Amino acid sequence: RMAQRAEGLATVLAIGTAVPANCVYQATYPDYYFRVTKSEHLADLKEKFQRMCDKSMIRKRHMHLTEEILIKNPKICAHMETSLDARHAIALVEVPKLGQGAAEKAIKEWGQPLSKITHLVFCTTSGVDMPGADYQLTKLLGLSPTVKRLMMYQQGCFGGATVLRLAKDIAENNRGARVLVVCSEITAMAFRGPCKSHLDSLVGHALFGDGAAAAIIGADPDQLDEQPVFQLVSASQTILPESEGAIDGHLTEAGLTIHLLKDVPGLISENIEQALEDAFEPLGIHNWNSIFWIAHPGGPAILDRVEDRVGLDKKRMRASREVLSEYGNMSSASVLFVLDVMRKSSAKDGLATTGEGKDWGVLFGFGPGLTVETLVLHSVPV
Amino acid sequence: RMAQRAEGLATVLAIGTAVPANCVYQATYPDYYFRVTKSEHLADLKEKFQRMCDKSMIRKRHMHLTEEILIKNPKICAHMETSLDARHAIALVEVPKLGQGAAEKAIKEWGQPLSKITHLVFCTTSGVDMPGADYQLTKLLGLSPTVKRLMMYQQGCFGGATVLRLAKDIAENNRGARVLVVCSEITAMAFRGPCKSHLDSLVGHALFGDGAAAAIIGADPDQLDEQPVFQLVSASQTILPESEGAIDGHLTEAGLTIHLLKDVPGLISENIEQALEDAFEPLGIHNWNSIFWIAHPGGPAILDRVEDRVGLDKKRMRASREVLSEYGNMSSASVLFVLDVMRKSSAKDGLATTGEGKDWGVLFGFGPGLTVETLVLHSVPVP
Ligand SMILES: CC(C)(COP(=O)(O)OP(=O)(O)OC[C@H]1O[C@@H](n2cnc3c(N)ncnc32)[C@H](O)[C@@H]1OP(=O)(O)O)[C@@H](O)C(=O)NCCC(=O)NCCS
Ligand SMILES: CC(C)(COP(=O)(O)OP(=O)(O)OC[C@H]1O[C@@H](n2cnc3c(N)ncnc32)[C@H](O)[C@@H]1OP(=O)(O)O)[C@@H](O)C(=O)NCCC(=O)NCCS
Ligand SMILES: O=C1C[C@@H](c2ccc(O)c(O)c2)Oc2cc(O)cc(O)c21
Ligand SMILES: O=C1C[C@@H](c2ccc(O)c(O)c2)Oc2cc(O)cc(O)c21
Repeated sequence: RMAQRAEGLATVLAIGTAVPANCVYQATYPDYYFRVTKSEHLADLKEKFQRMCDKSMIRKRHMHLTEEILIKNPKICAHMETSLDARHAIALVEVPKLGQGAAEKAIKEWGQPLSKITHLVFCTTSGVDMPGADYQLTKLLGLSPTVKRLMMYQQGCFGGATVLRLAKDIAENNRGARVLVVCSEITAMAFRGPCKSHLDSLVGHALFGDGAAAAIIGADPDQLDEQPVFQLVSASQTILPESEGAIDGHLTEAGLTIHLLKDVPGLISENIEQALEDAFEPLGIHNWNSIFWIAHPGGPAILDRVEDRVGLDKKRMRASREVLSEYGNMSSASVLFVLDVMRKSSAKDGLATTGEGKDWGVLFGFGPGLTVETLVLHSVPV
Repeated sequence: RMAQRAEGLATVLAIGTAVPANCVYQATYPDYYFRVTKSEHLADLKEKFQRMCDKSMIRKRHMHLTEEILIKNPKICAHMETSLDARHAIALVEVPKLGQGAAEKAIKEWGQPLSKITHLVFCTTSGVDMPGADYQLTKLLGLSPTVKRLMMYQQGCFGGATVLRLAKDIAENNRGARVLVVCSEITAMAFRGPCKSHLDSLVGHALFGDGAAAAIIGADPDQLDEQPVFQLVSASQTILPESEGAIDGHLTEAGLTIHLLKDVPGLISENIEQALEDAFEPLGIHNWNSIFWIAHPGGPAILDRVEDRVGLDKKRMRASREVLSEYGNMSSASVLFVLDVMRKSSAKDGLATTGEGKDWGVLFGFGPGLTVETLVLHSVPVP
């Protein structure tokens, strides 16, 4: 046992990302969306959608779904028609394929042979199948058949935090263990026509985009061969009081359907300081401007209300807001995009650490429950 | 870090199980199945199904699905009609509820307060939802809102092995950590009428039953308060060569569909010796009759072919075959039923350990990939 376990902290050794090539600009999206769903006669609905897109703080999203795919699948353009099989035909292929894109880039940065990967954690909100996307990606990359797999299906936007909590325990309990984590999301599971009865669906079509992110996680990194980017210090999870039904996601005959309440920004902002204190008081840290921030960019209102309630300088949420701006909400993938933006912008602006010159960092995932996942991170020098 | 980690091996401290009260005897099942699915005109198919049930070595299965629910959901009795929403309406409620049945029993055996549960791992092959069955069970039991949850959806028959591998890393890496693992399966997601084009579906309807199992796992058990049942020593996983497509499961508009190939018993039995060697060589163990066996009772053919290829005395597979006989194939839940049957029958037969008087044990999960999961277990003494 004592020799079978690793000594040091789980560490991010590499981060890769990938998006579908197809790029849709938010400025023109209300016109595109109402046109391709043949709903331009719903003028009030379109005006309401225009206001959502205008306040979204999203410049662009990447989307596998094109007009050509939508023309060949009219049932996906309707609001609530039988479409799961046509959606699965796309997503069961594209999720592992996008995850392969991200995984290759993480593996290239890491630079070790594929044989060294002992574990794979695959996380999606975008379809389910047996064998899983974990199997499909093992085959796509040529991992060892003895790779130990965890397939995290139907996770939602805290899935990015969940895979790091998982990778943490695996890497730290297994000497030599190197964990590939991959989060991959394709909105083709959820894309539908607008309807006046489901205004929360409209909000989802303003925010959700496609992407995948991959990291290599290991404890006791090699001095010459491996380059630490972040350390994973602790992982917590909580269900917020009075939050029942705030975020529901159903996999139906009509595909993936979302049920968002307007209260979500309020519920998270009202509970975030208790989450900070439970994570940081044991480390004697109390100044929320003295830590770097990896906040799941769920939407501008979440970031705004957390920033306001906690008292953050605008710089703290910059990396989260860049991911929201450049990619939208990519569910489980987003927080790894934020981590990657933060370490790259920190090096480019010649700061002292991978976390904007600070030592300690917080990573937040938010999703159904309502669930808040809190990870304490530690930066490494540049 | 050296402070936040536990010292000893992840240990099973309690096991509870639960099944739907509705009990379907296999002897009469061909008549029930062909009748409730209004398929009595398919005489050849029914004769083939009669032979499958007769060779199944299953005496009974528990099924949430009753005739009354089938009459109110005709689309589920068809082979391949749009039915996912009706299936989900049953399974998204009954999976957590059956898991709560098993979890309550494990928690009663354990005897510690619910507040001591730090982590929950929920596994199913029976429907998906957000929030998950993990959330629903947290609510049903009244676990702490700070419980750290892993929701293992669409896992298949190796899920029972997977949750123990997960609990092992969590319990050993987190001082004080007590992990509730729950596997819960409801065949309402998969139940359908027979079709001459899908004979593997027929095999499923002969073997799969409903059930849930729960265990409490922790490292460094408390000397006065907690009594170990098994230790989790190692966990391995492999994709068998030349096995692509052997076991597929699709969640469709028509519910969960299975795609089994006849080679499955062959593929597993041909690779099991290498899996035993990879797990036990490092411990210097070579005699497969000197260890206790927790084999996923996927079907009589898998147990028969492994027993023959490995050279096992009939005694080794007794606990696996009892679970098959008394419950059928309960997917991810089955191996925990087998662990529970082994420790209970070992105490009843006044044997020296929880593993039929042996010290070392092997637990196998099998499922899509084709994936074989191999855990080394260690028994504990029995007074
Ligand atoms: C939608 C959003 C991007 C812009 O809205 P905003 O900054 O609050 O500005 P407004 O109040 O002008 O809202 C614009 C429109 O969206 C509507 N809206 C916002 N959230 C909504 C919700 N959950 N359900 C329904 N409508 C909603 C408003 O009613 C308004 O419609 P109207 O102008 O026709 O009355 C912002 O509300 C947001 O960040 N919310 C989503 C956060 C969230 O729930 N994330 C989920 C992660 S799973
Ligand atoms: C189903 C089972 C109980 C039948 O008993 P058996 O000893 O194989 O007996 P038989 O070979 O006579 O099988 C009975 C019938 O089932 C058919 N059958 C068996 N496996 C089949 C499969 N995978 N697909 C289609 N038909 C199958 C046989 O061809 C035969 O049809 P017939 O009687 O008209 O000739 C047995 O095959 C079994 O245990 N299967 C292994 C379990 C499995 O593959 N899945 C595990 C769950 S993941
Ligand atoms: O309902 C959903 C949609 C889902 C999603 C799917 C595919 C994507 O590419 C994507 O960006 C998002 O995201 C969700 C995330 C949640 O936290 C809750 C949900 O209900 C949903
Ligand atoms: O397709 C399936 C069915 C599934 C199952 C669901 C619900 C139950 O109660 C149950 O006992 C089984 O079991 C499977 C197990 C597998 O390993 C693969 C599958 O495709 C399936």
